[PDB]
Amino acid sequence: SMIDDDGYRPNVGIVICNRQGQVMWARRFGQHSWQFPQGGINPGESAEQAMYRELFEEVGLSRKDVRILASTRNWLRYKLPKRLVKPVCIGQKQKWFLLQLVSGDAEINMQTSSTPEFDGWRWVSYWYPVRQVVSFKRDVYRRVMKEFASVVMSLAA
Repeated sequence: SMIDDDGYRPNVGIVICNRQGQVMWARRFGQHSWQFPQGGINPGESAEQAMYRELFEEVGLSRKDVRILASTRNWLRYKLPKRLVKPVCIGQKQKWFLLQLVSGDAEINMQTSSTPEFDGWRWVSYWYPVRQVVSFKRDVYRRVMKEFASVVMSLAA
């Protein structure tokens, strides 16, 4: 995606849950760091379209495999560590989506890109991601999981 004039890339994040309130947690390609799927928003792309493209590209799923349970209202922003930093990108502004997986686990394919975002995934408990994502994303993850919590835990009831 293209860096806005403040130095932020627009971007969508995806929280995928199951019926017992677990969420899909994926290992960044060739690292030991884990996160939710996140993708860029191409010009002309709506946030929802960008989310579905990211879903296909890195999770291998269709609209048919999921249902959208919620989404965040406005941009959530994080800045990149100065070290890990054309117009210079200093961070991301993100819109987040809560999906329920309704197809079998086997529909998930994280290996279709020539450069995967992820090596693979596993199910984890709902709150686990907050303490586990890399620290500069922790503020954002905490707000995302809190906004999505009332929806997911009602599913796990």
